[PDB]
Amino acid sequence: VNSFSGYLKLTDNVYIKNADIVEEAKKVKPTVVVNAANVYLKHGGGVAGALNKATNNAMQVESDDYIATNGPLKVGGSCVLSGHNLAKHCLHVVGPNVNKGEDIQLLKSAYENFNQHEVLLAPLLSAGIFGADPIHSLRVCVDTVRTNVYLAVFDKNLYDKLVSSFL
Ligand SMILES: CC[C@@H](Nc1ncnc2[nH]c3cc(F)ccc3c12)c1nccs1
Repeated sequence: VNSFSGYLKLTDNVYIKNADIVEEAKKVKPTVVVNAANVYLKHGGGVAGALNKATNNAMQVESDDYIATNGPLKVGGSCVLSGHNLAKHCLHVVGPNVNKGEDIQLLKSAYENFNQHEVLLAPLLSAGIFGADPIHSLRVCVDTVRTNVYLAVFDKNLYDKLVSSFL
């Protein structure tokens, strides 16, 4: 039993809700919140900009030190950093950005990072400003993640479309 509330169950391990991931993280304080990161950990907009703003820019400060030490992530890769006031940990995961021409096949590799964590609060990878089809992202999530994932979808209209079209 966990503290996530109001989710629709899609499969044995995947759950979904129309919610603002920032507000959801502040309420649940999950062990792991997933950020929709880029390779530079520049949290300017989308989910990343919102999560970073909620940390009063502490996420960005920590991220800049991480990059200065380690260099950029790979597309499809991840790193574990602090969750600040939102979660114990933040798993920064880089899905391919279609608006940069990146290979959508890397979306499966991106979701594989979730399997290293027993329970996660997450957005749909490569959705929103990353330009992929969210219906496809949900399909890849369900077919790749085996651990327990609670998906927050900000847009109510999109949430209803994801549920109604789910196979
Ligand atoms: C992963 C893509 C998804 N983004 C989000 N998902 C869950 N929670 C979110 N909170 C936010 C707060 C913000 F300021 C900006 C963006 C988001 C956001 C979207 N898919 C379609 C349209 S936006």
